Amino acid sequence: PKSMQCKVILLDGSEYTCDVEKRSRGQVLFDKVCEHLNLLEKDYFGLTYRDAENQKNWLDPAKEIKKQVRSGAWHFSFNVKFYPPDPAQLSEDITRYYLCLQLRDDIVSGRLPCSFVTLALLGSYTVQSELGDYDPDECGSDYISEFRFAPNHTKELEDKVIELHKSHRGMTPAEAEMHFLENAKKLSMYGVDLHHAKDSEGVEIMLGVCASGLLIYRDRLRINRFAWPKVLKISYKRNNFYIKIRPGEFEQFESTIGFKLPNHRAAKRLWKVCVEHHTFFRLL
Ligand SMILES: COc1ccc2[nH]cc(CN(C)C)c2c1
Repeated sequence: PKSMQCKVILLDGSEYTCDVEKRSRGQVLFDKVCEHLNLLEKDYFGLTYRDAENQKNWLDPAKEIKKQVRSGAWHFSFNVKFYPPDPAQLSEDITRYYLCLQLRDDIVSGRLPCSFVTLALLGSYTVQSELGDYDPDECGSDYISEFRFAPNHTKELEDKVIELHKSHRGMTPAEAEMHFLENAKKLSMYGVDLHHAKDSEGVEIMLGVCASGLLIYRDRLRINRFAWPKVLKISYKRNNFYIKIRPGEFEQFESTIGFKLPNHRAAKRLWKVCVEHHTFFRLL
């Protein structure tokens, strides 16, 4: 029975390797990865892979791995797929830990923009969770040299993490990770999957996919939001993506809003993640 080696980059940066039967559905590999991680609240997570255009794609657990990776390597990353709006309602601390690891990478990568103060706060909770109480003996030295807190480190940022770390004496790891998440969940780009697009007039916009719906960034002034319950149908055609909106109260007709994506693969990818968000957050 012929098996393919799978390599999975975990949220701690380490590499998990296993073999699956070459005709395996994605769920088979996902189940092995979640068991490795001791993760029971699996619904929030998924595996990603890179397509022939080096674009990130979700591995569909209900489809054959070979029909998704196609001619590429069986190389994946383990990621948060659906960011919970209220991480306090997750049943397990370890779920919250993996969500923290993902958000830490969202922050360092610059996908999740964050003020100086919130970068320092988040870093101070991570340090408290992983090292425990601030050692007053270290006083001015760098016991935090290995922690990456931001896309760009400054001495001022390091100083501020240490000042806030001192304030968390007695805080336990699940408590510190919960405070991390209570701050991170409030960030305007928390859990937003961003896609470059153009409106029906050709103006460059971004489409954000999240719990709260489909967001439109036209620039820093004039945003828009389509809450999922309003969205009746999501579709794609060639390089175009469409949402059909419920008729408003007293309105005769539905509305369809069209967007141009960078190519056909990009329209199909946006369609799939929107449909998946719409389902997940309808049920949650
Ligand atoms: C906020 O996420 C959603 C997405 C689609 C939905 N369709 C119906 C609902 C009902 N929900 C408000 C309980 C919904 C929610």
